[PDB]
Amino acid sequence: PSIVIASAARTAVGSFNGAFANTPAHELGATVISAVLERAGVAAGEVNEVILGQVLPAGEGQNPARQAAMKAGVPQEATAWGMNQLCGSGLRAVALGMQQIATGDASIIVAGGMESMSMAPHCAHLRGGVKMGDFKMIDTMIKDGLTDAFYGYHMGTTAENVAKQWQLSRDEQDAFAVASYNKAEAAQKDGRFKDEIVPFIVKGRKGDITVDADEEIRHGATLDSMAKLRPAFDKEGTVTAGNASGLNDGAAAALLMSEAEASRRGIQPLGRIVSWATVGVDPKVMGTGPIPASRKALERAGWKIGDLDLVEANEAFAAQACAVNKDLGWDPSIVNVNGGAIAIGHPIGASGARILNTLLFEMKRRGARKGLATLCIGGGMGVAMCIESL
Amino acid sequence: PSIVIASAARTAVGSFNGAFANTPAHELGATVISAVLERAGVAAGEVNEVILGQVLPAGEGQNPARQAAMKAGVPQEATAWGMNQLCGSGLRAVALGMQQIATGDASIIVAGGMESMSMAPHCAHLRGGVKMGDFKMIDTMIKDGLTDAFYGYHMGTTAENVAKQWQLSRDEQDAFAVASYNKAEAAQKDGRFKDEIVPFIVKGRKGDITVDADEEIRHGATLDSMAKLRPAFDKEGTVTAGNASGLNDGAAAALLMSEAEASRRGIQPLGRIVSWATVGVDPKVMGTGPIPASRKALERAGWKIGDLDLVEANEAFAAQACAVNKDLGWDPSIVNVNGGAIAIGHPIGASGARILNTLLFEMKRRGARKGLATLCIGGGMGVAMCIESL
Amino acid sequence: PSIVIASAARTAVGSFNGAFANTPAHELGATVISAVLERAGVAAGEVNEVILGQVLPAGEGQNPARQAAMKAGVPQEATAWGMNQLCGSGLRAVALGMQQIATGDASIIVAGGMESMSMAPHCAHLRGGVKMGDFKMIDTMIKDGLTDAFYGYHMGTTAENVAKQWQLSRDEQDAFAVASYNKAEAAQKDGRFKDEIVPFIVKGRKGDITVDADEEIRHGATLKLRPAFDKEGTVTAGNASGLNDGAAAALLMSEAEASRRGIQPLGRIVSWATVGVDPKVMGTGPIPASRKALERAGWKIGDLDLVEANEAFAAQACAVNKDLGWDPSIVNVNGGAIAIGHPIGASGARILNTLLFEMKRRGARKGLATLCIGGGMGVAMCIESL
Amino acid sequence: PSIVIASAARTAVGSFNGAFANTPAHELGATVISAVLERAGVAAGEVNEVILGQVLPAGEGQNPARQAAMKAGVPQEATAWGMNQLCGSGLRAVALGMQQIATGDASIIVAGGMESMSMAPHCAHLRGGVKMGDFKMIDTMIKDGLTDAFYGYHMGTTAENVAKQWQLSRDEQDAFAVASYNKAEAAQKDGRFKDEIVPFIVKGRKGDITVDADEEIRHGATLDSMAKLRPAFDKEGTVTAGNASGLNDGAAAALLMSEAEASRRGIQPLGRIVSWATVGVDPKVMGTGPIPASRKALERAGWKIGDLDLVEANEAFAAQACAVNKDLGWDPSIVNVNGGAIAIGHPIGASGARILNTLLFEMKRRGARKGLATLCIGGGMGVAMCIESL
Ligand SMILES: CC(C)(COP(=O)(O)OP(=O)(O)OC[C@H]1O[C@@H](n2cnc3c(N)ncnc32)[C@H](O)[C@@H]1OP(=O)(O)O)[C@@H](O)C(=O)NCCC(=O)NCCS
Ligand SMILES: CC(C)(COP(=O)(O)OP(=O)(O)OC[C@H]1O[C@@H](n2cnc3c(N)ncnc32)[C@H](O)[C@@H]1OP(=O)(O)O)[C@@H](O)C(=O)NCCC(=O)NCCS
Ligand SMILES: CC(C)(COP(=O)(O)OP(=O)(O)OC[C@H]1O[C@@H](n2cnc3c(N)ncnc32)[C@H](O)[C@@H]1OP(=O)(O)O)[C@@H](O)C(=O)NCCC(=O)NCCS
Ligand SMILES: CC(C)(COP(=O)(O)OP(=O)(O)OC[C@H]1O[C@@H](n2cnc3c(N)ncnc32)[C@H](O)[C@@H]1OP(=O)(O)O)[C@@H](O)C(=O)NCCC(=O)NCCS
Ligand SMILES: [Rb+]
Ligand SMILES: [Rb+]
Ligand SMILES: [Rb+]
Ligand SMILES: [Rb+]
Repeated sequence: PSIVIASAARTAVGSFNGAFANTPAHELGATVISAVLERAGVAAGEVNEVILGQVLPAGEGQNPARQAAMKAGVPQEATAWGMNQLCGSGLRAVALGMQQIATGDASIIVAGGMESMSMAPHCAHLRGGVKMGDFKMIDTMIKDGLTDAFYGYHMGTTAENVAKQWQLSRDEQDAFAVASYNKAEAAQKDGRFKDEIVPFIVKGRKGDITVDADEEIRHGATLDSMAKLRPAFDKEGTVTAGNASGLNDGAAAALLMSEAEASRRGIQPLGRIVSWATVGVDPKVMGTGPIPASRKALERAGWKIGDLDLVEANEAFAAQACAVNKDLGWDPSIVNVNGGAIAIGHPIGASGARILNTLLFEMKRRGARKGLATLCIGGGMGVAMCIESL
Repeated sequence: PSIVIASAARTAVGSFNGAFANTPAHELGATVISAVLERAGVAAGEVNEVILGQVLPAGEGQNPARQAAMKAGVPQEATAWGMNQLCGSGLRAVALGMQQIATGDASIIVAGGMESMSMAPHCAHLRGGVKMGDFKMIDTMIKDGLTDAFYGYHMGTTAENVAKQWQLSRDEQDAFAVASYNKAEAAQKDGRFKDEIVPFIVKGRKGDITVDADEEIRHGATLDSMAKLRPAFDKEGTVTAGNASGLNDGAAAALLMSEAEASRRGIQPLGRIVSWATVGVDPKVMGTGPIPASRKALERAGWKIGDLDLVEANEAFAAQACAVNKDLGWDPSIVNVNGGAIAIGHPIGASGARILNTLLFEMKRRGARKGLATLCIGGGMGVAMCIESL
Repeated sequence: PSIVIASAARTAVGSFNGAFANTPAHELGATVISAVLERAGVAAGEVNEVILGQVLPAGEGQNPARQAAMKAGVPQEATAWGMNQLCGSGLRAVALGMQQIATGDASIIVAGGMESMSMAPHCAHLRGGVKMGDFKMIDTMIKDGLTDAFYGYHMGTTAENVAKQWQLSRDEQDAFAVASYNKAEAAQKDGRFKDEIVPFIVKGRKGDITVDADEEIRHGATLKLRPAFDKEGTVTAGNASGLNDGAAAALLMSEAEASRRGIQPLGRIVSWATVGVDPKVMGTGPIPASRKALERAGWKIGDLDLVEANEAFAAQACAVNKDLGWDPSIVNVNGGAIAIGHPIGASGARILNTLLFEMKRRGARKGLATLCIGGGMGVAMCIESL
Repeated sequence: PSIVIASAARTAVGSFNGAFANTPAHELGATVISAVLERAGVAAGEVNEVILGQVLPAGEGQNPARQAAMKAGVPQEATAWGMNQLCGSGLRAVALGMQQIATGDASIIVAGGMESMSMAPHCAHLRGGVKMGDFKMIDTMIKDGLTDAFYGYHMGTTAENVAKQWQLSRDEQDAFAVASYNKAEAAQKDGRFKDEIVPFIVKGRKGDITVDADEEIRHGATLDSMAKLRPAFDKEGTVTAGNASGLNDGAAAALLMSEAEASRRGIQPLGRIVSWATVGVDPKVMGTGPIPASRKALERAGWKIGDLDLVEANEAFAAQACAVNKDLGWDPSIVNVNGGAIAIGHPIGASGARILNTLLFEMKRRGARKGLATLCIGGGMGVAMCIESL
């Protein structure tokens, strides 16, 4: 059976300790679940299961995916669960929801991801007791999200490894980053993010605040201020806070059903999932994950790289993003036409579904037929998905 | 395509802060991954993906499922990810791994679960700063594992709700718990756990320690000491520490492949996955999850309840376990013939695959044809899987 | 032997998480120690001992009094130690330094107090291990500084007991606070705090900042705030002292020693006293302590020309004034802790500086300083001009 | 006026996380306060002030000295306060209480020290907020008690500096420690600690426990077992866990009054405080503190070193104790005749009064006329007091 994406929605991507500084992840997820239901004309009582990727759920309670579905109005008869493949979680959950319908075990799936890096707590194992001496309170965002478990350094250090191998200069990475800011600022000014974004109401005591714009997009990002920044990981390196994605909060999801099911409801799907793939790479060069993952997804779809009309390649770092574009060789003018994670933000568990939303709504906006979304994953992995319009 | 379980293995279930008090979950997972590979004659270089359920991964680093695969020797080209459906995670990962082969996106999967509740840390959100006054260090095991997010009380309170609706006396729950201990002690004395258990070597500085026996199994559990215990949740209730499953550590997994693949390798599979199902219920009575989940799994398999030769129903609490048996009405003599989680232990993220091991190895020793494994899930959910012998 | 205060100095009182938000207490203390030494023309090598009161030293390292003396330049030959009598520590340390010279065990003492409530950490006992369940990270500032150990409620609740027993209305307590703000705001405009205050340089990365003015003084305090302790009480954030940082000290020596060095002392310690009261009604401590100090000095209440009574709460300050009956026009003529601030370990020496420098500015002969202490205690000291 | 010690008492010195593992310091102090009142026949209503040294009071509430006095029965009219001169606090509080009566501001003083190093908490400044990254939970016992504030290393490192200056071999320091253990073990067997020790009732839930014996006293400390221990501070040093004092809990105090007051009450004082002194030294060699302090104290008393009949020199480290004995040149057979802090323990805030108790009761037991007690203080200080029997 062919699985189509009947509808999709995402929240604005908030800055670290910014708009969503005190908003739990499942509250963002519930808003996205309700949005994809309204946009498709599907009631909450029809959803069979909710699959939400999430990397940092510590302290949010039992199964935040279940919390997001219940708050969105999904009945207790349905099920919900979370999964963690780091940065590719938001997109892998869509593939997993697609398989639930392919194997005949479900009919309607809400799949996506949600992440609140601001709400990540500090933790320490204290059951055995600290008999004597100091101990460390560990930042779960750094430890469980952004630090390689095999070599011990940050994900920006792996980007330094890619930067050294593909011989990408500091100027080339800054030029890529500046281009990402300008494309995102132009798209936001033209309102090209309005369709995918569902407004989120930050319920406050002093007054409610409606967040409907990605607050990481900077206006007037100059190349001179980008080249004045010091390297953020290697003191004699090339990756800085400017040419790297930041820490962000947000949620995104899609409504999944069979093509025949959408046809029975008179729904015009955003696209048809034709293939997907996930491949592992060396954890040292985790940013190269999209390279074998995209080729495997295109091979499963029977497509050549030139067949793609639009591409969404997540920009974890400027060094890894340039390497993926150079290795695969696709036309850069069709890759991230509205900017990328360097300017929009990188909410780990939701970025996979975030770029899926951006990919789906731009394919609809310009009539693209074949699209591809891909991300790199910490620990040395990549995930890719091919979408075709109906 | 038909998916069979080529092999399975589990660690001994360790007591809270006991043998595995300082052992990370992925170290337990790595031992199980290597075991199912040896027991099936499959090399680590052949594994496509590792899917491990885990509820409490805080503080263990990026994607502990990837850490278990790397330590077990699975190459970097493969992928790995974790997922969280609370107590049903260990069994749901097996269903998810089966779907990876059903949809043709993988050939060999190592699926299961791992959990180290002893290593669960205390956490607190400290980014905004505690300007004044005391604040709470939250136990992630209680918050993220054992507390309902909608009503705020422990899972033992939900067992009180089931006990009240089904009119289950304290004596009936104690009689069930004592029966669970006696069956487990007899099985352990007869060596019926020897095949499924792979020994785990607790690497210590003052000598290594080999753990190969479930250390929660009590020898000579009397009814008088069970009826003298005070209620552990409601001070005028019926659920106690004796008639309820404890806090435990452990890991379990299974190797999945198509029936044609296993036949090509001369493997005699432990069983064939014929169906699976997951259903949601009211979070107040989350212990009733196995009732609609088992009925849906049997309906998808085309089986009647009487067709089952062996049943493994997880004993989260004596009150919920008695209600599932009374409602479904299957012969209690074929349900948990070697005891259950009340005596063996309940490592949440791994219990789903744990009872699958007990089901698979008991089906083989007594020649059972049709089996079923099922668990209840916090938040009001259940999961069930039907297995048929080859 | 007669003990005189050869010189005195204090830092500006900083607001909670304000100017001294990241300044350790001993760094403020070191500046005060060096100040009282320069103002008297006495070298650091002549100081025998440094006695500094401090209530919240957790996390600052071994003996912060030793750290303050060494950083100020006091040589290793001298000794240093801290003491804790809560809000009376700053003044009790001066009496203790007076006894060191009276008993012939020392010649020159630098005594005072220092407190950094902003730098107070959160703590929890974790050696035995938390096997299961949540535990509390305890605010040491509240627990060890502002919470009664016998009845478990905040110090603002104890002020409600005093307010209820003495029948002090909300308007009467607020009127006292407004009068305290007006006297303090007026004194800072007239520059009457400039002599006693020694500037402190907050060493910063993006540039140094010199703090020389009490930043808690409110401009335009008008006569709406909700009660901060009792849901139906009278003590509010306005009629109560806040949380602050600061340090203050004095230089001690015999009167014959000061004459041999050509020093003109700010005053002479003639007597001192400390008495305890019921912890339920703390804040009445200055009443028996001042009477005992005046009795030891051979003075009547009318003999006092100037009085410094610490204003922990508006309710406790009114009770002390009503019971003792001294002229309110000579009590806290430049404001009090309600407007200036309340650095616990340093408040005792803070009002001593204000008392000494105002007696000198208007030629007062006899003065008295007194404070209330948590747990039901009071401390008082009588000062006479030369 | 002449100030005499009318009575004295101390608790047993408990091991780190041992008998007094969960006993607050003021509870140990209250027992000692009540003891010195009963042993002298003085009512609590006559005590003017209570002066208790304490180094680690974090988390115990407002003024633990006030808490100890109130719980002991001292009325609210009296006053109480604590002081901190590190390891010399217990003895300095006695000198401070002596000055209160000498200056005519008090008549009866209870002075001493109390310390619960087991109850010391871990702390961290969290008001400004930890925006990102790990932070350290600081052990207040190590930071505020055992770490030099000017050079940053432990007090055992300062003992290494003293050992190098006086050229003290590992064998000489171990031989000193062995002699300290043998003297303490013999005294405890002979009951020479019975008079000074007041039993403490550890109020427990499963039953009360009476602690009346120093639990650090080791039986049969040999030089062969002492030479197998590794150095505890310097990897190529000489100070080990065996030849150094440990971490302990305990309390001790003495009742102070004028000599004429004791005569009016028919009280026979344990001794008369004739002089005291405190001098500072280089913090690098803080162990030499007792040398100028004892010489200054003897000079103030008009005594020669040979006039002393009994000496109590606190054994912070075996290296520091040997240097003090060599410099002063007094007969080693009269120094710590019942053992020292190496075997008995070192409760920081109470050690000053602890060794004072041992000196007073041994001077009474053998009829010694002139005695001296001295300790070294972190940060480079020493304190000494001369006692004469009546
Ligand atoms: C790169 C990173 C360390 C930066 O966070 P940071 O250390 O707190 O540094 P900041 O974000 O506060 O920015 C630092 C400075 O650069 C400036 N700056 C940042 N981005 C800029 C830009 N795009 N243009 C111009 N100036 C910029 C900021 O204003 C700031 O100025 P300041 O020094 O006066 O404070 C953090 O965002 C990060 O870890 N990113 C990696 C995320 C990741 O690994 N995701 C997974 C990938 S698979
Ligand atoms: C029930 C629970 C609260 C117990 O907490 P606990 O107090 O730490 O349990 P403990 O065994 O450590 O202490 C219980 C007491 O009863 C006794 N006891 C326990 N089991 C006993 C038995 N089977 N027979 C006789 N006595 C027993 C213990 O020895 C102890 O007495 P003690 O103080 O002398 O040691 C905890 O195990 C729990 O939360 N279980 C929930 C599991 C769960 O929610 N699973 C998921 C559901 S979907
Ligand atoms: C003030 C205190 C009571 C806590 O109150 P808080 O609300 O938690 O913190 P603050 O009151 O300082 O915050 C300032 C607020 O007061 C208001 N406020 C206080 N005094 C005011 C005044 N005199 N005029 C106008 N506004 C005033 C400010 O506008 C501000 O409003 P906000 O609540 O919206 O922020 C705190 O200072 C305290 O605990 N003091 C105890 C004193 C003590 O124990 N001393 C020891 C000796 S016994
Ligand atoms: C020295 C110090 C670090 C101890 O290190 P420690 O390892 O934590 O002490 P421990 O008892 O836990 O370990 C000591 C080991 O040696 C053994 N040991 C100790 N003393 C021994 C002795 N006297 N004879 C034989 N064996 C001995 C212990 O049994 C233990 O064996 P283990 O390996 O099973 O633990 C600590 O006691 C210390 O810091 N002391 C200084 C206190 C201080 O500074 N006071 C201030 C004075 S100014
Ligand atoms: Rb950026
Ligand atoms: Rb049990
Ligand atoms: Rb105020
Ligand atoms: Rb020792």
